[PDB]
Amino acid sequence: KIPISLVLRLRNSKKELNDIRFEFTPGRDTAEGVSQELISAGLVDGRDLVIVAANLQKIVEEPQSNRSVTFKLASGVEGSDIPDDGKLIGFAQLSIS
Amino acid sequence: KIPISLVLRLRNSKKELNDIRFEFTPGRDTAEGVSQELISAGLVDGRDLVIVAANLQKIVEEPQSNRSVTFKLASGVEGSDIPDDGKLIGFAQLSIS
Ligand SMILES: [Ca+2]
Ligand SMILES: [Mg+2]
Ligand SMILES: [Mg+2]
Ligand code: NA
Ligand code: NA
Repeated sequence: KIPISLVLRLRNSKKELNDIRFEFTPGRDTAEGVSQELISAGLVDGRDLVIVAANLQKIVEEPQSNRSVTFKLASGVEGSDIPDDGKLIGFAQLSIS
Repeated sequence: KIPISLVLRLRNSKKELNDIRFEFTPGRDTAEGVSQELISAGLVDGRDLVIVAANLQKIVEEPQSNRSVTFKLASGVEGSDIPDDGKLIGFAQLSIS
């Protein structure tokens, strides 16, 4: 169908926050496939494969209704940073562009 | 039991953002009942009961993992306004406090 324009906001190894812009085409892409692409590109931690896919699936099922989600990262449980959803420390935000 | 503490962010007719704070106790409260409380208080449009309750239910199922959601309102927009998810015009934001 028509590609969905997405923004994944999360912090890298330098703890810098970045807007990762990518697209998802229903019927062509899969949530877990796109999540792996992001990991292979070094943009997402591999430990977050399942969680990022799960939340990507939530947004693409009904994108006119569900515009953004903020969710805990598995990789953040294993870091020393104190988790803080409001500043995306140990959490990520996935939104329609 | 320790209630879940939540905040619903809505923009009023003067284009002002308001944060509505409320609580949800699992095993006691229901998503529909707490949503109707917000409506009875005059804080949420009755037209939005179903969508707000549905999103409340989703966030209280795993509140440690799912921290915020931005979703379309059924009460819609009026005047010269067009829906705008970034500005929460015709959309609402529900978060763990
Ligand atoms: Ca927008
Ligand atoms: Mg693609
Ligand atoms: Mg009361
Ligand atoms: Na917090
Ligand atoms: Na206007």
